[PDB]
Amino acid sequence: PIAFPFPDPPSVCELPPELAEIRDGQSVVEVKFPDGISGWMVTKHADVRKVLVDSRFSSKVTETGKLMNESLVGMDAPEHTRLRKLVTKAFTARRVETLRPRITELVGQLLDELETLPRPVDLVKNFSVPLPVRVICELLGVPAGDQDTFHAWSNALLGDWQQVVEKEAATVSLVNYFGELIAVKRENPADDLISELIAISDGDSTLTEREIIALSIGILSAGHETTANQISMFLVTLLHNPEELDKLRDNREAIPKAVDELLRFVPLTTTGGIIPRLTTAEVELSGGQVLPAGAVVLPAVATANRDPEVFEDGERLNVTRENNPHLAFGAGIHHCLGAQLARIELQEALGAILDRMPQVRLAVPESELRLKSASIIRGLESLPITW
Ligand code: HEM
Ligand SMILES: [K+]
Ligand SMILES: [K+]
Repeated sequence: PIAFPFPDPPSVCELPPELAEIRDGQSVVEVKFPDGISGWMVTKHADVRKVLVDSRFSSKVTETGKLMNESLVGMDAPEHTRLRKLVTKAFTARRVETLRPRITELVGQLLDELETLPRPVDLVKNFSVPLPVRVICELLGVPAGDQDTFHAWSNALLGDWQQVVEKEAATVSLVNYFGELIAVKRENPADDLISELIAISDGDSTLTEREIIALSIGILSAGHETTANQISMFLVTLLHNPEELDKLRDNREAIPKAVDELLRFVPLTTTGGIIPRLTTAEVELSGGQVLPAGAVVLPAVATANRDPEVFEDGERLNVTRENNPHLAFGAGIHHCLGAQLARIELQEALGAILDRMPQVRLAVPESELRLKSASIIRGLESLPITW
């Protein structure tokens, strides 16, 4: 077995070279984690998708611990089926699409603030970290008067492992905050997700208040650090590929395809941020490998998203790519609930940056940039820019 996680490459713009070497040779390999558990990794686009779509792979694994047990992402059917069907009574494509104008305003506000800071200015702290929380607040219905405090909580959640106590205490505050917000929204409902969910809960469905709380925090948690890290990594990738970036410069029509190309090419982790699945029966894969029952299986999204069988010239960035069946939002029943909302946030963020800061560049050499050591997601410590 080879050791997983692989070494981090010198450059934030490279993936571990062992991924492509596996994908393109042995394909499915055994790995060994640092705690000595042994697993399997699959790398081809067909195997990764199978691992996410097939019924034989299970996701089932303090306030923090309870919430993890209550989150969609750790559930299997039938519990997962029920909860998702309850949440999507309110979390709809219509709700998300109709938020686009407010997302655009929130992006503009943050850029209005950014452009008055001393320069060069860190994009991470001053834009990428706060934007996904603003958007989540707007979706959920957290009022602006609660937002400074809500940011402080959210940001405490992103700590290290070195701060288990900070994070647990932030989680506790968020849990009591959302209980109070439910009573305010029951009395004065508004156009937001919590108001609708409460109305569903108060009607005849079995949706509970606690489930509303667990949904709210699960959305925060799924959608803050992911989106945050991707905004900054996307900008770096684009800058590293100036002929791709030029195709976008006065051409906001091209932004949606570019975002999907960036999602494909700039991964959250080796597995797209997806926790290894557990097989519940043996499973035959596209190449004839049969994964055994009871096995921990890593779906290598990052490399499947460059599989030369599905993506032409897949190890390079092409922001014009039309044919892009990427797995960055997963597939099957756990397919990212926020997939459309995330696309909208990244589209609006990137289109505005390029519109407003068309000469944006890095204020340090790209070799000086580095991924945070102590993060579960691939993300920059800082991103010093000027324009
Ligand atoms: C670039 C931003 C994002 C990426 C790349 C991302 C990716 C993913 C992936 C790969 C999964 C599947 C996990 C699995 O199969 O185990 C997932 C699940 C989830 N996503 Fe996202 N996501 C992002 C943003 C968001 C946002 C903004 C929200 C806000 C709603 C969100 C809400 C969730 C939820 C609730 C789940 C669990 C769905 C379920 O288990 O049924 N995500 N996401
Ligand atoms: K790795
Ligand atoms: K959830």
